[PDB]
Amino acid sequence: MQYKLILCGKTLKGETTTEAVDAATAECVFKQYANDNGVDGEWTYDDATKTFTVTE
Amino acid sequence: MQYKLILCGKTLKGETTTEAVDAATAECVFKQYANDNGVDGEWTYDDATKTFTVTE
Ligand SMILES: *SCC1=CC(C)(C)N(O)C1(C)C
Ligand SMILES: *SCC1=CC(C)(C)N(O)C1(C)C
Ligand SMILES: *SCC1=CC(C)(C)N(O)C1(C)C
Repeated sequence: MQYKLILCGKTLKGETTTEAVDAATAECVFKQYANDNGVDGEWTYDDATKTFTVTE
Repeated sequence: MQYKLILCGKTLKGETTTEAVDAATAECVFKQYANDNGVDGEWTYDDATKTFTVTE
């Protein structure tokens, strides 16, 4: 059988902040910013640093 | 409160193939190839396409 290996890396596209009353509201704002820009992706949220990442 | 959003992308750094009796052998082979090339990362496997990915 033939098997394939893809080697992949991660790259930084961008960084932004926003003011929101809570993390849930910030997530909806950021999902809009990232997804009206058409790119559904993988989300993380770290509450200690109030930071979301999206990998799209 | 201030929230941050880091936007990430994916990069294709390489691709190889190998011939093997089964997926478990292919994985060992590919891990050797990765380790020889100082590629360290997270592994996935998609049986439908017989493709491993390693993301660094
Ligand atoms: S390069 C990362 C990657 C590999 C594959 C499984 C083909 N993918 O769908 C993505 C883009 C996640
Ligand atoms: S944006 C790609 C990326 C994700 C994370 C794991 C947060 N990183 O440290 C980098 C900047 C490599
Ligand atoms: S030999 C391929 C392999 C590597 C490691 C991650 C140590 N494994 O558990 C297997 C045997 C799948």
